[PDB]
Amino acid sequence: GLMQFTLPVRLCKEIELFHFDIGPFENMWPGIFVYMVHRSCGTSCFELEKLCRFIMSVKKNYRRVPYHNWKHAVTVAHCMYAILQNNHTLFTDLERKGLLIACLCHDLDHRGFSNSYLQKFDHPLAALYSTSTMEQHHFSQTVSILQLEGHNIFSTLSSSEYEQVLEIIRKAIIATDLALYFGNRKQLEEMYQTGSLNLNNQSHRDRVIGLMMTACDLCSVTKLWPVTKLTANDIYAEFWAEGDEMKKLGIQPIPMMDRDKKDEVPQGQLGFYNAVAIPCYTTLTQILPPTEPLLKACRDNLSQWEKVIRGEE
Ligand SMILES: CC(C)(O)CNC(=O)c1ccncc1NC(=O)c1nc(C2CC2)ccc1Nc1cncnc1
Ligand SMILES: [Mg+2]
Ligand SMILES: [Zn+2]
Repeated sequence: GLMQFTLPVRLCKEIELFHFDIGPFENMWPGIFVYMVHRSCGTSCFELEKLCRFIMSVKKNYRRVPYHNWKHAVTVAHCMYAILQNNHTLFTDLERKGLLIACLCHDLDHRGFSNSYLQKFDHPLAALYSTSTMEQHHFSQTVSILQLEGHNIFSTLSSSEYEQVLEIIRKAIIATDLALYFGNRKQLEEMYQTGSLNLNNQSHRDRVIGLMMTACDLCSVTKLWPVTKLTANDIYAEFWAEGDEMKKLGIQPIPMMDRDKKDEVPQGQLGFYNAVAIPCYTTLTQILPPTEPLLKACRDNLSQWEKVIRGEE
């Protein structure tokens, strides 16, 4: 109980910043995660023995894909930490526990292929889950690992708190389906601009947690340029493999996913920053003002891609 996790000084300072990069040392990530739970939630939230075996079983069920991997899970969880640490008073005790675990688990057992390709491939998971195919699967893996012996990190919760948190996690994980993001933001946009946003209305919280989950999931666009630049290489590696698999089904893939169309990437990034990222982090800064850095970082990276197009790199 009186065992605290501590980090080297540079990490200890930088980890409180939105643009922290978790680093290339795999074996440091679990201690980084547990140090954030401890500071975001409390030392007493989770039995440390049960928490560690949950973290290690989650790590095990992430695959060796270029992007949707163990480092993405921990990277996204840290972005949720930064948001919770800069909005101290706005969240209950169950939301702080549920959301840090939701993010670590959000891409559990990703194969490196979108819901589109599962549907076109006719993968069994597309028969079982007709919308948010991957995302409902991710939740199912999270509940599986929660029910392995020695893995029930929530064992001290009541029947009803247990059900409240798994419900937080389910909605939290479903929201990471970007197809749901566009509508969800446009409803928060309106609500905020008519001034009907009510953080005591449970259906309004759900929407806001949803807008956070999108923000945290895309947070590699909100890092320093050399980190965002090199993370783009990893995300496109996945897109291009899926493009190749699309061609194998006899379907010309969209340009994003065609590796013969890498010339279009800088322009493709612009549309993404304009169509998705800048709006996500705009509406989040309107709802949670202390999250403004994520917008600024996003804007800086948009400006770096314009400099790639203008042949300045
Ligand atoms: C609506 C639609 C087509 O589904 C969304 N459209 C695109 O995703 C889209 C379109 C064109 N070109 C790239 C696209 N997508 C991305 O670039 C991207 N996507 C994701 C999540 C799967 C989505 C996360 C990060 C991303 N970029 C990035 C990541 N890390 C560092 N730098 C940049
Ligand atoms: Mg996902
Ligand atoms: Zn993700």
